[PDB]
Amino acid sequence: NEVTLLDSRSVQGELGWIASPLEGGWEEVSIDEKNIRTYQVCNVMEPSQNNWLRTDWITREGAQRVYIEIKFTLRDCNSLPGVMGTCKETFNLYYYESDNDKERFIRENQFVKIDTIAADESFTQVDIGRIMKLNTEIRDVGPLSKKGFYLAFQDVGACIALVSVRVFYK
Repeated sequence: NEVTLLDSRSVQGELGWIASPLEGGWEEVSIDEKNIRTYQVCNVMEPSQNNWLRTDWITREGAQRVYIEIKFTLRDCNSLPGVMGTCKETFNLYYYESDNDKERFIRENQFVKIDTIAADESFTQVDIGRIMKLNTEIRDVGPLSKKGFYLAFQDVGACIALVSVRVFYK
């Protein structure tokens, strides 16, 4: 059934993921023995956030339709002390087709939006851990035509940890 083109969890060395801004936005965060890589961002105080993070080049292997499965956790705005009218609880998924497996720089506006993505469950001040709150959202993208493509995630003001990104086709 499912042929995996990408699996963030199982990546050996560096992910090679680009982050715009390079600092202060999407940061790689590790947390190991009996208790792991994650990308996070939590500028729920700051106004007009626009933090992107994009994968490296993903071949599509001649598949007309590929799926994107993301697992992530996210902190209930109600539970972040100090938060104003700025804090969000969703984040955006984008994609960009291309044949250039070695693209130099992809402006934000070159990407197509796939969906806004929301948490079925969120963290609070009560939680101590809680894989029970590990969200898993799956999206797919329509008639593909180039050799491969770049996924992208756009935080607009939430407190989020991406836990796993996996791209496959059926």
